[PDB]
Amino acid sequence: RVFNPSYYTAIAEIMKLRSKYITNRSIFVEGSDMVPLLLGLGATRADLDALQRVSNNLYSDPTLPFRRSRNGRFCFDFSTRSVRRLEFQPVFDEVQDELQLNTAFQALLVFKGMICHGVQTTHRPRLDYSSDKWVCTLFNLRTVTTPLEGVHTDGVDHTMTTYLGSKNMDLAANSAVTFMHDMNEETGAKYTEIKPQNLRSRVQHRHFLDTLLLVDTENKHSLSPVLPLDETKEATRDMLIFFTRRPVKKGNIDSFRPHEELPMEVPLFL
Amino acid sequence: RVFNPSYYTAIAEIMKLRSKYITNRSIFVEGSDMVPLLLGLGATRADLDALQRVSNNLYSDPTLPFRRSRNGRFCFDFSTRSVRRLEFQPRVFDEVQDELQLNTAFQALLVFKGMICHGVQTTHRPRLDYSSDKWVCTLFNLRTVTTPLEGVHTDGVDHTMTTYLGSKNMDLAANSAVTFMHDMNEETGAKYTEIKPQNLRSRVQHRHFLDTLLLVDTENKHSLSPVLPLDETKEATRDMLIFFTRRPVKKGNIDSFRPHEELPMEVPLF
Amino acid sequence: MRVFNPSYYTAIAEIMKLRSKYITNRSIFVEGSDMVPLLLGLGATRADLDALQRVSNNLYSDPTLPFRRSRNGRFCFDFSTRSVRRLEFQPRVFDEVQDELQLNTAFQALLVFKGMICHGVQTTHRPRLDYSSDKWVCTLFNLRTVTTPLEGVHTDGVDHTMTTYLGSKNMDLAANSAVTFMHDMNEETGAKYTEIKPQNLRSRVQHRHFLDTLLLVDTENKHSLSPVLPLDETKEATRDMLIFFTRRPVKKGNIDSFRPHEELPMEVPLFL
Amino acid sequence: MRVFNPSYYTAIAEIMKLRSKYITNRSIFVEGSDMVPLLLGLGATRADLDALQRVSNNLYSDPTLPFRRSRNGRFCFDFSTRSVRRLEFQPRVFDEVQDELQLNTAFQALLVFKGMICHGVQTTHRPRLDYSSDKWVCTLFNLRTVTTPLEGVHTDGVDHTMTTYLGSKNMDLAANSAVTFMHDMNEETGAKYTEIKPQNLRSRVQHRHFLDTLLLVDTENKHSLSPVLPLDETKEATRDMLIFFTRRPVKKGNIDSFRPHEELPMEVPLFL
Ligand SMILES: [Fe+3]
Ligand SMILES: [Fe+3]
Ligand SMILES: [Fe+3]
Ligand SMILES: [Fe+3]
Repeated sequence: RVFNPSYYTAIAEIMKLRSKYITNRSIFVEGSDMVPLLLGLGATRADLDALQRVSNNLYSDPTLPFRRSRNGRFCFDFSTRSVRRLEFQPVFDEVQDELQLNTAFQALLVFKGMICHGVQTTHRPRLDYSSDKWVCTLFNLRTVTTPLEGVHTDGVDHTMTTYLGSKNMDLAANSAVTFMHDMNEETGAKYTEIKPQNLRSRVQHRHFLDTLLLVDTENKHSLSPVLPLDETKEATRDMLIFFTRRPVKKGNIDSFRPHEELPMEVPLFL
Repeated sequence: RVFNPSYYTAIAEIMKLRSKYITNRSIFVEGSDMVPLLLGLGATRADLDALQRVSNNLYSDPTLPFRRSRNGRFCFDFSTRSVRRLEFQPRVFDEVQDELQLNTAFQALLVFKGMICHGVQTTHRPRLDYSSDKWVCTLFNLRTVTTPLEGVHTDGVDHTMTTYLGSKNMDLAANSAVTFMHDMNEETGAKYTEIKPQNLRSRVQHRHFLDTLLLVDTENKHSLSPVLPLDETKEATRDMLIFFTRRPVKKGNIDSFRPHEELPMEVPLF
Repeated sequence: MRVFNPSYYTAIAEIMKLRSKYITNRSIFVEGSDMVPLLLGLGATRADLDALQRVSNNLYSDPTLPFRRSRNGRFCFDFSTRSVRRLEFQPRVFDEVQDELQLNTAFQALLVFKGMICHGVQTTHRPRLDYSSDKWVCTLFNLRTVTTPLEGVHTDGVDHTMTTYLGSKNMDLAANSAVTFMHDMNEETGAKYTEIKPQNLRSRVQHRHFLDTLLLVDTENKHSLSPVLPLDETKEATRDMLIFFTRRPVKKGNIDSFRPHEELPMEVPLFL
Repeated sequence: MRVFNPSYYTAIAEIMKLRSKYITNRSIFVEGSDMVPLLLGLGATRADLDALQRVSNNLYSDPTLPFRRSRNGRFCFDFSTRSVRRLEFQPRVFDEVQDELQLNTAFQALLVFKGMICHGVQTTHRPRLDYSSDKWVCTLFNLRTVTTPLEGVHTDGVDHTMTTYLGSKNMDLAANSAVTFMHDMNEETGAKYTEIKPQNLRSRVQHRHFLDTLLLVDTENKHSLSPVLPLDETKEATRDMLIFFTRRPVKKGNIDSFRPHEELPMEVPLFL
């Protein structure tokens, strides 16, 4: 694949998306536009298919009936030019090989690393920007609405949310909508309080692989509730949420030990 | 030029923008991305330069001292597959002159618009004739003057394009000459004191030469905030090309499609 | 709806590049791997590209001619209507090109491809032809040759010749089997391909893969073809080609008929 | 910052298409108009592309051959460092390639282009060379030939040979002036180009325009070059080339020196 022209054609297109990220500090990419990029990176058509089913095997906690999830820590390592699964750092809800060995999921990680690489952003004082590594915390999350966070940043450098599917979800333009604000919006606000003068744009995932990427230090955001289409049945929404930041600055530090039982490491560049 | 590869490469890119227009019902294209498109269509570098000066020769009416403008009516004719200057329809001293309409970057902008809007299915205004193979494009070259209002609306047409040519002493704060895009449920006539954030789709702000917003006028509402002066002691100006494109009035005042006898102009669309 | 498809214009852009190379070099060879995305961009379906590898199985067989099976048809590149159309037979005829070929969208893309390139290219004018016309005659042969256990250096007497490879059977590729040589105008008309002078050789080409395509200016190059050589000498070897002979009509001052075909009609736009 | 430039990756994507054609055909010929955007995409500046047409004016000149002016240098494709570097001279010498050429970003792009294509291409292994190595020796000649009012069919003894045209003066072209013929392995070593057999001819090319480039697998082709012909017979004719001879090191079972050049250091990445 290091010799495959479609690989480099895909990188060219991703470099164009990266220029737009630089300029706007966020991008929304339609899932139909992500598919050829991910294929070019090495995703198989069977793994794109399997991506739409992996959310069925997320962990169910009875103390959290409105969400099912798995999560894992990855490292974008720009010395080795690769991304690898890291050991658990504070367990039955770890991301499994089913997701992390999926080549389309791996393509998504490569996609994000390629875009965020080299992009100058606001530096959070608690983080170490002289490092050559990033920590990416990935959540595979199914939310469940049975018949509320306000405006915020996630405390990282780059956030990516990729839609995998949903069930009984209304697309009524107020359902699971991500609002994007400039920094002058009040970090507490709900929708009764958000000011139009501070709203940049409004996005809604609806189709497989719809992807939103945002500079978390330079936007604030909020996400409206999932609305059920058939109000009598449950609605679910399946997402991959990637939280990527530089390591914690030393004088609680991040462990960069690879995972022992669930190892994984894909090249970033070929 | 019908033989020039860069012409078809430009069309291919325009067709990608056209797909995004179909999906989102508007597009914003940065000036740096417009330039190679206009070149591929036939714009010379000298005419791109001259486009930044043509707004100095606009008509000045003492009746309105905050606007200097010229205007002209054009026809996108899809049976002759060309666009032509139409005669004046209500002597008149603020007609667009050859300085603009024979400029090849201006001509490229007309071709750009026609190619994107061609074939795009939209909401039909009852007072207009959508079985026609001709469109009326009313073009204003407009300099606004802020020497030391309209509210949320549609323009009454099918497609509106606003392209930035330049400005002087313009503040680039997040509220200076910003175009707000609203869904249809925003109240017509509302000013920014009452626009609801639930109904705000996007906001854009022209900033650089050839920044271009294109929108389906029957399926968005919009508003344009005032130009703010950087140095508050001096006047601020903003130079735009505003294209108002619609099907002709249904006959059942008719539009005249007689060509301009004194200022003819006709460029192929293809 | 292809008129709005970005890949249509991307294909045209690449075809315009090939056209510039044709103007410069007076011939071009395009590998089939490079032709496939161009034809797709023009409207060829992958089913029709597949079916193009079978149409040569239905060519006409005459006992008069045991080493060749063939069908042919006359087409018109009409640059007033900006389309290409099937013309009537011009001399009971049983070896006419059929809808199986001429309605194949990959074959149609091949015609559009050629018209797009040759359009506007200034060439040497044959005195017997009329270059004021807006119409070209394209005589197309679908030809299977058979070698079982010929012509020298020549021109075809037209303006542009295109030869596109569809397939073969038991053909030895490593040898100089079915090699097209092109020569400058000082090569001896009629010379056998073994006797051609290297000093007069302008190009050497060999179709080997599906949709390998040679296009040449027939008035400014001479050419010659070497025999098909069988890989296994004990068996027959076959080679399937589309051969497009395109020229301006004969000058009034026998004429070409431009009547469209009444029973096998066909017309597609050159530009969408 | 070119590592973030989309046109860099677009160039590479086209280079990899050429590489597949090279694998299939065991040679490729790239017209200069097609090379220019590739070299630009790799990092060639347009000023350096202009200056490449002048560097052959400063080649070394010796009375032993009044028909040849040249400079040369050894480079190493190092696929462990993923870089190409200038190596020290290995046999007092005054015809060394200078910084004028080797720091030219278009020349550097030509080196990158070659390593990118040849990398990983499986070829016939010369017994005298070491194909377990991760380094290649590239001997580059910048060469101006002079014709004023020899070698036959051969191999160069390397793995891959590239010839890029920089310019010419008073060169005839209608004739077979400075035509490169390629032959299969059954053509007779030492044959004069006038006496090669068409049945063993695998291609014929002729550099004509700035950056026309021929790459060939030297172990699986033979080749020959015809003399430069002057357009005006009463004047001298010149032809300016870059000739890249690339091979695996000599098997240690004279050894190639991989010490870097100390007066004329140069090292550029093959991949950004
Ligand atoms: Fe958040
Ligand atoms: Fe308006
Ligand atoms: Fe012939
Ligand atoms: Fe040689």
